[PDB]
Amino acid sequence: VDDDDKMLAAEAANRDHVTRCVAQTGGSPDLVAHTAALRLYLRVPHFLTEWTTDPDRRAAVSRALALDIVSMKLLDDLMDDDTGLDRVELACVCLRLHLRALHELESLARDPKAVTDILEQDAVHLCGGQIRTKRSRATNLREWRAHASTYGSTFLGRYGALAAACGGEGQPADSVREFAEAFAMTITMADDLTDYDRNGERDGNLAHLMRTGAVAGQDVVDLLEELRGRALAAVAAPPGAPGLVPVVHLYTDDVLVRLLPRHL
Amino acid sequence: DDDDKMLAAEAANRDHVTRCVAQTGGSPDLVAHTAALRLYLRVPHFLTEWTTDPDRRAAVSRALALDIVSMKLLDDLMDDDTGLDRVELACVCLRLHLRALHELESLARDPKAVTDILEQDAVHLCGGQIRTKRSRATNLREWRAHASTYGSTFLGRYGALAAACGGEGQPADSVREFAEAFAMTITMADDLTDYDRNGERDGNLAHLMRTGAVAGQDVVDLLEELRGRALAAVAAPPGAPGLVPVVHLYTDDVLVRLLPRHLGEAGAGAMATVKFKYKGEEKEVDISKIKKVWRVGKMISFTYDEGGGKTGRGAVSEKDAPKELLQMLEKQ
Repeated sequence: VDDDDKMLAAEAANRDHVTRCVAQTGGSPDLVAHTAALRLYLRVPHFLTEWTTDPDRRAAVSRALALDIVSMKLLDDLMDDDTGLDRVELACVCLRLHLRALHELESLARDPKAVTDILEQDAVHLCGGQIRTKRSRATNLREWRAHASTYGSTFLGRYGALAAACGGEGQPADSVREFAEAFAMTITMADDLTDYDRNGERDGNLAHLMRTGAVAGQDVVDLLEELRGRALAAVAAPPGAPGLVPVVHLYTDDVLVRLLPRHL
Repeated sequence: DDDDKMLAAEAANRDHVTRCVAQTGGSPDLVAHTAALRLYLRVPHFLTEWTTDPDRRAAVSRALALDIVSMKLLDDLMDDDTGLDRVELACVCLRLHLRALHELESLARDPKAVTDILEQDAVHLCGGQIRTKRSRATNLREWRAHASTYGSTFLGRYGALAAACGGEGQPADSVREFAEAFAMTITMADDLTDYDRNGERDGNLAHLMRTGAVAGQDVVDLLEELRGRALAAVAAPPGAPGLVPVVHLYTDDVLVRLLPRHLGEAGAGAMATVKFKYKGEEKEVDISKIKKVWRVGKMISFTYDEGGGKTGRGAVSEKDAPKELLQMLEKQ
C-alpha cells in the first residue's frame, strides 16, 4: 500500500464524512453531489496532515479539516450565487459543516483554544482580503499574487496551522503553514488557468491577463518555480514530510505542462 | 436605572459590532445595516442578566452580539434581497463569527463548552431552517414547530453560551428556557410586523390569521403560555427579576399593538355576554347589543336591543357583570 493508496483512501474518507453530514442536515441530492465533486478540497487535507504519525489521529484531523474547507467553499458559492443551488440549503449546510468541524477540531487539539486563536488571528486579513479581491480586479502578476495571497495562501495556511495544532507532537507548525501557503498558491493558479475555459472567467483571471498580454508567460513560469522551491523547503524542515515532495512536483508540473500552453 | 443599563449595553454592542464590520472592509451601508439591528444588539443584554461581574457581563454581551449579528447577515445572504453586496455580507458574516468564537472561548469556564453548545443541536437548527423554507406552515401547530428551530433553538443556544461564559451563579437551564420562550414571542412579533413592512405571505403567521387558517384566541393563548414560561425561568434562583418587566413589555406589545392589525372587529375569541333573569326569564345578551349602562350602588343597570325598534331592560350585580360591560360604564 503506497502513498497514493493512502491519499486515495483519505480522499474517499473525507468525501463520505462530508456527504453523510450534508445529507443528515437536510442537504438535497444536488447539494450532496455538489460537495462530493469538490475533489481537490477533499484531497488537500491529506497533504496538510502528512506530519501526523498516528494513523487514527491523522484520519480524524483530515476529515475535520475537510468539513470546514467544504464549508468555506459553500459560503463562497453562496456569495457568487451562480451554482443554481438553493441558497437556503447552501447557507444552512455551510453553517452545519463548519460547526461540526469546530467541534471535531477542538476535540483533537492539544489546547482547544488554539483552534479559535488560529481562526481569529488573521481573520481580518483573509476576509478583508476577499472583499478587496472582488472589488478591484488584478491587472498584472504583482496584483494577482497579492490577491491570491489572501483567498489562496492565507486561506490554506490557516488549515495548515490547524493541522499542526490538532496533530500531536512532531509537528513543525511554521513549516506546515509555509507548505500550505506555497502549495495553495500553485493550485490557485491552476484553478485560475482551468476556470478561464470551464467557467468563462475573465476579470482578474490570470489566464485572461496572460492572453491579453498584461502578464508574461516566463514570469508565470518563474512564480511557479519559486512556489515549488518554497514548498520543497518547507517539507524538508525537521521532522520532515518527504511524502509531500512528489506531490509538490506533481501539481507544479501539471500547471507547467498542461495548463500554461493553453494560454500562450 | 436598569433601562439606562439596557440602553448603554445596546449602544456598547452597537459600537463593538460596527467597528468590527468597518475594520474588515465593510462598506458604510453594511455598517448602517448592522447598527440598525436594535433588538439583536440588545438581546445579549437580556441573556447576561444573571452575570454578577459587570466587566464580564459587558464582555460576554458584546461577543454574543457579534455572533447573533453574524447569523443575521448569513440569513440576509440566503434571502439575498437587502440590496447589500454579497461578498461583503459573506466575508463580514465570517469575520464577526470568528471574533465571537474567540471572545466567548476566552470567557468560558470550559474550553470545549462553546463548540459543544454550537454543535449539540446544530442539525436541529440548520435542517430546521431548511424545512421551514421547504414546507411553509399552514396552521398554528406547524407555525410553532418551525418557529421553535430558527427562533427558540437559535436564541436558546445564545442563552446557554451566556451561562457558560457568565461565571458563577448562572442557572443554565433557566437562562436557556428564558431565551427560548422570549425568542418565540419576538418571532411572532416579527411575523406580524413583517407581513406589511416586508410584504411577507407564505408561512407568515399574520397571513395565516387573515386567511382564517389560525384563530386569534389560539395566538393569544400561545403568547400567554410563552409569557408564563419566560416568567418562570427568570424566577428560578438566583433569579433575574429585572427581566420581568421586559417579558411583559414584549408580550403586551404583541397583544395590544400587533394582534389587532390582523383581527379587526374585536377578534378576542368569543363575543362577551351578560347573563341575568328578567321578568322571570333566563337571558344572556351580547355586549354588542347593549345600549346604555349606569351604576346604582353595586348594581349595574342597562338597556339593549332585542330586535327592531325593540328595547330590552336589565340590571345585574357588578360581581356578575363581565369586564366589557363594566368598561362601557366608565366609557359612558
